[PDB]
Amino acid sequence: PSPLMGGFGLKNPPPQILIKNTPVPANPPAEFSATKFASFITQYSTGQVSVEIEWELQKENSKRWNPEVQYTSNYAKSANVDFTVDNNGLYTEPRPIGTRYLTRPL
Amino acid sequence: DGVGNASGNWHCDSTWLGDRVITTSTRTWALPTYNNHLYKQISSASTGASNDNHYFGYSTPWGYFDFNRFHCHFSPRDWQRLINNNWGFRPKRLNFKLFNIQVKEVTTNDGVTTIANNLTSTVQVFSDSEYQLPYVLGSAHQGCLPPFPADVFMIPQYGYLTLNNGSQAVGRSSFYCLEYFPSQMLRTGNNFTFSYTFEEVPFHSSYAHSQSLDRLMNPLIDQYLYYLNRTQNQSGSAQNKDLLFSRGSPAGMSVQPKNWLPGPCYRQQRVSKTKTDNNNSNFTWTGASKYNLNGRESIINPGTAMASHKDDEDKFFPMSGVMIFGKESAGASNTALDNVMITDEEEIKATNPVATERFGTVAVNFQSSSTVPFKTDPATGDVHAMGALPGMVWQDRDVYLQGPIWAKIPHTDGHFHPSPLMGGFGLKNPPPQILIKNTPVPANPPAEFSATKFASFITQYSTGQVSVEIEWELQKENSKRWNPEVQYTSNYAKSANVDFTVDNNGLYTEPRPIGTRYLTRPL
Amino acid sequence: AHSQSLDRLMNPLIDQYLYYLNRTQNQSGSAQNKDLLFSRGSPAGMSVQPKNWLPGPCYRQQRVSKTKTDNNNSNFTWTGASKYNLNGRESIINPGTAMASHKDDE
Repeated sequence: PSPLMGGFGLKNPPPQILIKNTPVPANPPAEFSATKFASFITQYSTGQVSVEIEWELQKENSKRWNPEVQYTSNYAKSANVDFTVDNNGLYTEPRPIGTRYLTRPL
Repeated sequence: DGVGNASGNWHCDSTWLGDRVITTSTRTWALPTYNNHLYKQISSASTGASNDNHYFGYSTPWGYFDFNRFHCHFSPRDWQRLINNNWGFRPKRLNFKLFNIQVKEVTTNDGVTTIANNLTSTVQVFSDSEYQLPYVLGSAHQGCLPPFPADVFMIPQYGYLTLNNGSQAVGRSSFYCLEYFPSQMLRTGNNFTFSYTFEEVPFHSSYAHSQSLDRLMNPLIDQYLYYLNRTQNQSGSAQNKDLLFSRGSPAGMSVQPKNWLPGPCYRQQRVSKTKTDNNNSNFTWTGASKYNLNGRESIINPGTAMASHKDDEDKFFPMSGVMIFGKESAGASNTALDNVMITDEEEIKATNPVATERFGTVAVNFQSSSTVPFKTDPATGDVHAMGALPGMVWQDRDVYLQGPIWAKIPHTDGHFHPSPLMGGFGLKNPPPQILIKNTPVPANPPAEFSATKFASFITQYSTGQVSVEIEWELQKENSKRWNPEVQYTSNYAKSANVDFTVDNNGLYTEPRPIGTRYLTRPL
Repeated sequence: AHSQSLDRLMNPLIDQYLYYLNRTQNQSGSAQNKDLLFSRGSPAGMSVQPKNWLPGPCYRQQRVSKTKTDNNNSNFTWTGASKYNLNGRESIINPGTAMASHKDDE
């Protein structure tokens, strides 16, 4: 049961955190009406969210002699730096980065 | 506890223990200002009603909290879980909480409306724990917590009726100022709590009977009791009288001596759900069972707990003997049979008379032979209203997910079997009324003093959250029945919508009324 | 005494959620066709609202006027009276069930 998109398949994954604004009704009528409220005060909310994950690592223990393939930035004069913002303030990721760079015997 | 600190959380849940179920419901309410903070005297004098519809009473500026329907507490799934598995149930205790109060000021200028927060305004809340006020709960009124937890509801206005002589009052007509009570004043950081314990009420019966009352005998063994079978000769060649006695046998079960009687009856008029078979007249008032009280008539509606119809007669219902719930998109007046849901009391045919038929026949004369050469044939008459006789047994009306839970038993000298006729639990001390109103905030007073009472107020309403938690005691089935029971089930079929859900417009609907009597037990 | 009547125990401002059969004929009146029209329990018609309780038991008595001219010209204190049969001999109820002596203005 490993997900086909990649990642960790969990029987009990991190649960969903669900959030909503509590409805605030607008001015009710002077006389009672059993029809459910449809007029609400229009509002939104803003805030800060923090997520902290501890990850366990499994270190390489290789006896390989020659140097390994590593993920590296390209050294060259470029109009922009990779994984940065442009002059308009837009953060971009130039390429997808995988994980499989170190090697081990089969 | 402050402006920026919430005074409560959303508690909407249902916990099933072994013999208890605890249902919690939170809803969002809006309370307006009623009557411009005035107490008003209301009557029928301007209405010009009939003598039967005359009334006198008072309208208060207060609203009240109502959670006297079963769907305020049970989801349809929880109701199905209860009724498919329990032989009975009753309420044990409740907690009421009022929290997250927000008072809003409203100003309309040039047609545009501004709403602001009024951080220093209060709502007055009190519980009428000593039952010193007229109890208007238990009359099946609108304004309860909505069945769907996402719905926001308006709080209904409080008003009562007092003794009236037509549209006029009498000396013993009472007036109640609700400001003459101790109230808790709540600003936006305050909350209100209240606990209540139910009295020991009998379990409501979530079962039908597997036996009928006239079928309680062994069908294989005869009786040792005899009955008069013939008063004429059986041969028939002559037509002579006789006194022939037979033994109670399984061949004739209708004539066997028995130990008990069916419950009391008060006959209703029979109306067909197919309109072509009904008489071409109105007769909803002229042909209806009604009672006389102080000179004005009142429809029984629904009165004695009786079977709606016989076997193979589902097309008929008593004219005012059934609880009728309206579907959404049902008008207030003269709506259609398609827009209403008529309940059925088919499960209590085992012990209760059918609502549209007589209790039975009774002898009305003395039979005699010619001599006094005036022979008197025996004569019977139909018994249409039968009061309680010793040996009578009956079942009460069923409760429904959309129906009332309890009713206050009137404080009278006598009452017979004080179970409410709409169904539910009759309580001498029911859950008290929680009454709430916005404290009036006067507008700008004049520079010079005036003793005339204030009439200019700052227009405002309030909103908040209300939580009700009820613990219910369950009475589990202990059946030894072999074959499977009848259960309430969802229909498995491709349908445009799912039952007891919202539609594409967001409107929660309940397709049908659900009773309780699905499991069975022997009579 | 009671400050409320048994048929007047409702809130006079709020409607009911219970319906009753109001008409079995068409309301328009241009035709005289049958129908099944249901109305909601409302403060306008309080006599037809579903209710929870019933008035006490009754055993009707004969009505005598304190003004003797309005009474029938006969004795009828024994022939027209509510009485019960016990072992073949009749006994006047007197006073029997606890009921109101008269109506309003009577």
